[PDB]
Amino acid sequence: AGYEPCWLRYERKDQYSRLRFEEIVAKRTSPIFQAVVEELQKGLRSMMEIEPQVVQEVNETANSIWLGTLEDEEFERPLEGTLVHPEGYVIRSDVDDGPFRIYIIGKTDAGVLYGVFHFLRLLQMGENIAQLSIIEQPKNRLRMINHWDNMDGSIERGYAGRSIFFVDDQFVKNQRIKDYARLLASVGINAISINNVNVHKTETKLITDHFLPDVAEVADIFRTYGIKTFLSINYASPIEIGGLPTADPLDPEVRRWWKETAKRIYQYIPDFGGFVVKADSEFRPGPFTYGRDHAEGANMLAEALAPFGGLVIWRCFVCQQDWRDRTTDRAKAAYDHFKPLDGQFRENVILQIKNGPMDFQVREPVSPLFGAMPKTNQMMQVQITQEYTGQQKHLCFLIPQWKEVLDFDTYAKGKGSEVKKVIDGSLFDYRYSGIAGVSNIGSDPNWTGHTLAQANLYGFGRLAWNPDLSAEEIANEWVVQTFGDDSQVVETISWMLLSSWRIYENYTSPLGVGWMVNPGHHYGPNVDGYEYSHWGTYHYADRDGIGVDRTVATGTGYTAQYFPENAAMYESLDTCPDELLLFFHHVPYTHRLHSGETVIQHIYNTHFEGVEQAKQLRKRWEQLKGKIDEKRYHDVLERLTIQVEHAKEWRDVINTYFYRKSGIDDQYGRKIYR
Amino acid sequence: AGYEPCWLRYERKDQYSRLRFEEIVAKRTSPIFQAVVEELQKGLRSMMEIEPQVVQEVNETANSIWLGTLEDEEFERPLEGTLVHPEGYVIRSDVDDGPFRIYIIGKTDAGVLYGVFHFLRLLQMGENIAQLSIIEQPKNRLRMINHWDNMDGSIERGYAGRSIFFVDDQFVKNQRIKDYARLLASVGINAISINNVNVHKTETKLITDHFLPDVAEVADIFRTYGIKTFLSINYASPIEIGGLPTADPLDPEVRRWWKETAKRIYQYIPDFGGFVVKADSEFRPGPFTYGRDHAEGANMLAEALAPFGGLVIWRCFVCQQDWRDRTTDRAKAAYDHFKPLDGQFRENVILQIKNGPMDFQVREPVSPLFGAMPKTNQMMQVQITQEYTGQQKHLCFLIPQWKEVLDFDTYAKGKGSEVKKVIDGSLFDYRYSGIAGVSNIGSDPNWTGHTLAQANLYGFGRLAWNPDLSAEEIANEWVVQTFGDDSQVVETISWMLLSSWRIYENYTSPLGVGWMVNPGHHYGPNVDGYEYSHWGTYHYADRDGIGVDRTVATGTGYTAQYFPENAAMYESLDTCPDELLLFFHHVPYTHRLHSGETVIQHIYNTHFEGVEQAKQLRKRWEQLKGKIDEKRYHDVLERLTIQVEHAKEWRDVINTYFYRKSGIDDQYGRKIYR
Repeated sequence: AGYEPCWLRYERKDQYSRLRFEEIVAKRTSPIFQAVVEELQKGLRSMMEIEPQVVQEVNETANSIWLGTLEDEEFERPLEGTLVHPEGYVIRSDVDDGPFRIYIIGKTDAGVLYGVFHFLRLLQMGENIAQLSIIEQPKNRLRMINHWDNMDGSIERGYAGRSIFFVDDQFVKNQRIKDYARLLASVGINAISINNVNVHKTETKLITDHFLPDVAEVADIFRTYGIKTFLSINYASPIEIGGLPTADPLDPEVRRWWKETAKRIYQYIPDFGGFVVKADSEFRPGPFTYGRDHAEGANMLAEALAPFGGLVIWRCFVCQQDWRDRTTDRAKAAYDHFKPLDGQFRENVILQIKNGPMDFQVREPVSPLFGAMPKTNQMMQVQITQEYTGQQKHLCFLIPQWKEVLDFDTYAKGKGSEVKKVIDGSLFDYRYSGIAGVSNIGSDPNWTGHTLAQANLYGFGRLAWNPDLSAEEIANEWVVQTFGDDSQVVETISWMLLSSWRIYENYTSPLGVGWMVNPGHHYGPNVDGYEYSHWGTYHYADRDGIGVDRTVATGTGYTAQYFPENAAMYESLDTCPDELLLFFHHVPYTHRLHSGETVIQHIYNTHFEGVEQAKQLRKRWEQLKGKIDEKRYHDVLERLTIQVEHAKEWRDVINTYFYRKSGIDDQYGRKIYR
Repeated sequence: AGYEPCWLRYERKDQYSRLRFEEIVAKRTSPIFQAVVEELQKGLRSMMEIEPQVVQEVNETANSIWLGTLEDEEFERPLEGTLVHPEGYVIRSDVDDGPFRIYIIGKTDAGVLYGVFHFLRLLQMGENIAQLSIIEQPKNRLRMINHWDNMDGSIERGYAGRSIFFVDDQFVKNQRIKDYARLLASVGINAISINNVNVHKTETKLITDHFLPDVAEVADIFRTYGIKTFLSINYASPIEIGGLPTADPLDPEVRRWWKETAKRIYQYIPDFGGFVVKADSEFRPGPFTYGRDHAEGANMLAEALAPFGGLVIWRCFVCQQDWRDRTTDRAKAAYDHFKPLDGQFRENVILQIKNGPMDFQVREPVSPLFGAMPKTNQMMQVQITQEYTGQQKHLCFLIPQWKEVLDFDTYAKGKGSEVKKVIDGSLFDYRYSGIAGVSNIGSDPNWTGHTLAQANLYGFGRLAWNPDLSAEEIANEWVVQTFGDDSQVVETISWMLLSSWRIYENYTSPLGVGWMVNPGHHYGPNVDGYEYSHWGTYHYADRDGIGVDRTVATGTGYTAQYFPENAAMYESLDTCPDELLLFFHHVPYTHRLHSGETVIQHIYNTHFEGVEQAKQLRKRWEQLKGKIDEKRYHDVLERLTIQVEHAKEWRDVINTYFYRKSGIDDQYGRKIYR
C-alpha cells in the first residue's frame, strides 16, 4: 500500500490468457516452502483469479503444479537428474495426454523457490507453458546485495529515501522487509549485508546481544526466501566494545574475542553468512595500524568464522597521495597490494573487488585483479546506487556496462578467460566466489527514487544468476512485468533503458578519464573538482592536451597489470580504444580518435549531442502518456525533466572549461559560453 | 583555570614599577560600578600586590583612585566639562602637591567602566601615570560583536571550538560568560548578538518564554559590563511558533504578533538591544515571499521595537545566478537593491553591510553602499573569524585590512568622506550607526583557536572605539599586555602580526579577484572551486587571461556605483590599483602591472615568495623560545608549522593551475609541478 510492487505486479490477465489449475502439490513444509507456496498462491490469484487448494499428494485427475526436490519425486526423470547445483531446478510440463501438470523440481528448497519465481515470471510475460522443459542453475555461488544503510536512518550514497531497516539508532518495528526479500529472491539474490561497510558507533553494536535479537528476526525473514544474512563489522570492535587494549589481529586475546563473537552470533543465527569488512580506517585501528598485511587481517576473522561455516567478504581497500607525483597511480594500488598476497588467504575469505580500479565511475577499465589471483577467491562488486551515474535523477540502466565488464576477456588462461568465468569460480575452481551490488533502494514508495531504476536492481539479479543473459532480454523482461506488453510501451522503455548509460556518459566525463564531478556529494559537473586533491583522481588537462599517461613506455606502467593481449592494446596510442583513451594516455586536444574526431571535438560533440539525446528520452516517454498510470507516468516525467535541465549544465560547464583551456572552437558552431 | 586571560593578564610588576594607593573611591553602587570596582581591585592586586579599601567618600590624606560621573564631582573641571558622549570619560592626576589622586570621570557609568579599563591598560603597558590628562569618547555609537553560535553547540564558521553559550539545545549552566564580557568591555564593545544570524529550529524559540529566562540571565551579565544584548530572529517565527498562516510583514496579525513578542522580551530584558535579521531565506517565508521590499520587511520589525527603544540590525542580504551571464554581477546586487530604498527605512533600522560587496574575501574593494545612503543608518560588519583568511590555522592580523576599509575615501561629500565618517554617523548625522564583527571565539582554552588571533578580537574593539588608532600601536598594546615588554618579543610578534595579512594574501587569490577556495568549508586552494557555480564568484581564467570586467565601458558597470573619483580610478586599466586589478578588469596574463610584473609572473612571485615569508614567521617565532611560556610557545609553533605546510599547497596548486592554463613558465625557474 505504501510502496510499489515493482516487477512482481502479477497483473490480472484477460479472459483469454488464463490457466486451469485445481491444486498445488507441496511435497515439503519447511519455512522456505511455505513462502514459496504463498508466492504461488498470490501470483495465481492476482493473475489468474484462481485459488488452487494446497495439498501434499498429487491427485491423479487434477490439473496441478507440483513442488518438491529430487528426493520427493516418484519417477526421477533424466533432465532433473543432471542437476548438480544446490540452487538449480527444473520445470517441465507432464507429457501425458490427461490432466495438466507442471513439475517444479529443485535440488534443494532454494532451488524450488527460484523455480517458482521463474514459473511466475513466465506467467507475467504471457509465455505459453503448455510444453515446458526448463533446467536452470545459477552461474555465481554468491549473488549478494550490500547495503550502505546507517542505523540513524541515513544511507551513504542513498538516493531513494531513508533506510527501510533502521531508524533512530534502532530497527524499524517488518512487512516491507518481507516484500524486499521477495523482490531479491525473485531475481535469485541469495546473500545480503544489511549495514554500511563504513561501520559507525551504534552499528558496531550489531554484533552484540543488545542488537542480535533484532538482527536475528531480520535474518529469519531473509532465510525463508533463501537469503543468507551478513553484517559489516568494525575491525576495532575488540577495543570499542570488547574492552581490549588493541585490535591487532595477531594479538592472542583479539583473536579469541572474535571467535567468541562469532560463536555468539551463530547462537542467534545458525546459518549466519559472515562479515563484510573494510579493514583500515582512518579514525580507528586496523591491520595496518599494527603493521599487519591484508592476509593476516582477513585470516584472523576467517578463523573465527571457519568452525561455523561463515565467510569473510574482504573489501580490497587499499587516500592521500600527491597530485604532484605523476609516478604514483591510484589505479595500480589494488593489484600492487593484493597480487603478492595470492595464496596466503584462508579458504573462506573472498576478496571483494570493484568492477574498476578507481571508484564506480561512469566508465572505468576492468580491475586488473580479476584473473591475477588463481589461488584467492574473488567477488566483483558493482554499484547499483548511481553515485557517479546520475544519482537516480538521470536515467542510467547499468546492465549494459556490467555486461562489458563480465564479458571482458582477461586472457588469464588464454582466450576465453572472461571476468565472469573468474568470479563464477569456473576458471580457477574457486570454492567461494560471485558478485555483489550496492543497494539502490530506500524508503521512497517506488523503492529506487527513479521508477526506472527498479530495472537496475532487477537487472543485477538477472546477471548475477546468469551473466550470459543479454541486456535486451533483461530489459524486455523488466518492462513487460512492470509496465505491460503494449508493443509501443515495451519498445520505447526498452530503448530508453538500453541507450541511457551511453547518453549520460556522453555529457559527463570524456573518454574514460572519469570524475569531473562536484566534491563531496559527487553530483554534477566540476571538471577540476578533485584535480588538485589527494585522492589520485586526476585528468591533467592543460592548454595543450589531457589524459593520464598509464603506459609502461612513459607513464605509470599500469597497462602491465593486464595480461599481454590487453596490456598491448592499451599500451599503444593507436590501438587503445577511444572510450578509454584518456584513462591510459595523455594526448594533445588535436589527437585524432578512431572515430575520426579530434579529442577536443569529441568532447564538444558528445556533450551537445548527449543533451539532445536526453531530450529524446523525455519525448519518447511523453508519447506513452495514457498507456501508463498517471502516478508513475508523472513520477518518471518529473525526473526526465530534471535530467534534461542538469544535462544542459553538464554540457555547458564541460564545453566552456575545455574551450577556455584549449582555445579551440566547436566545429559546428554550437553555443559555448565564453 | 580552563582558559587564558588573553590580554587582561595583569602580570605582577617588579618592585620598581608599583603604585601606592590606599583607597578606591566609588561614588556609586550600580551593578556596573560593582563590576568596575571588582576589575580595578583584581588588576591592582594582581599587578601591584595592593588591596586598597573601597569607600564612598574621599579621604583627604589618602592616595586614592576616584570613580564617578560628572554628577558625583565636587569641582567639575573644564576638561570633563567638554564631554558630550554618554560613554566618554576623563582620567586626570590631581595636580596638588599632596596625596596622589587619580580621577576617572565618566559621562555615565559605562564611561567609568571604559575609563577604568583604559587606566588598567596604562598600568599593564607600564605607562607613567604621575601626570595624566586624558579625555576619550568613542567614535562609533554601536560597537558590536555578532555570534554565529548554534544551540546544538556548533558555531557556523567557528574555528576556535564549540559555543560557550549553548550545548545540547540549551544554555550552558556562566563564569566564562562573565570573563568574556570583561574582555569585550575592556576594548569598548557595547553590543552583542548571541545566536547565529541563520536561525534554526531551536534558536527560533529564543524569543519565547521557554528560553527568555536564560537569555535574560545572560543579558544580566552583559549589562553589568555595559553591553546590550541582541537576538538574531527567524522572520518566519509567526508561522513556526506563532501559529499564524503567514509571515507577511503587511499582514495585520503578523505585525501584531511581533509587537507582542517585543513587549514580552522587554518584560524579561528592559534594555533589550533589538534584533539582528537575515530576512529571506530559502527554506522559510520572508518579505520577498510576499512581494514586499526590504523597507517593508525591516520597518515592520522596527515598529514592534520602537516603543521599547529597540533596534533592527538588517542584514543587506540580497544566490543563484548563471555563470554563463557575464552581464549579471553579484558585486552590484547590494547597492542596486538598497540604494533605491534610501529614506524609506524607519529611524531605528540599521542596514548591516559587509566591508566588501562579495563575502569577506582576503581582499575586496569597499562596498559601494557606504556613502550612498545619506538618509539610512548604516553599520559595517567585518569578519573576525577567519573564514577565508586562514581559519585561524594561518596567522592573519586583520586590523591593517580594516583600516584600509575605514580610511577609504568615498568622496560622498567630496574629499574627506571616509567610510569611518559614514559609519560613525558624522558624515550624514546618522541617529544609530557603527561597526560589528563576527566573533572569532569558541570553547578552546585560548578562546580563538590560534593564540595570536586574540589580537583580532582585541584589535576589532580598539578600531571600533577609535578607527584613527594605527595598526602599529594596536599591535603594540596587544603584544605587551599579552606577552610582556621584552624588546625582542614586542618587535617580533608585532612584525608577525603586521605582515601576516599580506603574506596570506600572497599565496592565496591574486590581485583582489578573491575566492579560489575549496567549496563548502572554504579552506584551502581550489582555483575552480566555485568557477562554475551559481554563486556569482568567478575569475574567468582562460588560456589567455583572467579577471572580471566590471567596467562601464565593456563590463558589468560596477565601477559606476562608486563616486566619480573612485569610479574613474577603477574604470581605467592604467589607473586601477594592482591589488584590485582582477576584480575590476579582465586582462591578458601578459598585462604589465604598476609593479612592472606581468599578471602571470606576479602570481608566481607572490605565491613562491609568500611561502618563504610564512617560513620566516615561524623562524622569527622560534627565536623567541625561552621568552614565552612553553604552552603558548608550542601552541603557536604548531599552528605556524601547519601554516607553512598548507602555504606550500596553496603555492603549488595555484602555480600549477596557471602554468597549465597560461603555458607561461616562472621567470625565475622555481619549481612548478607540471
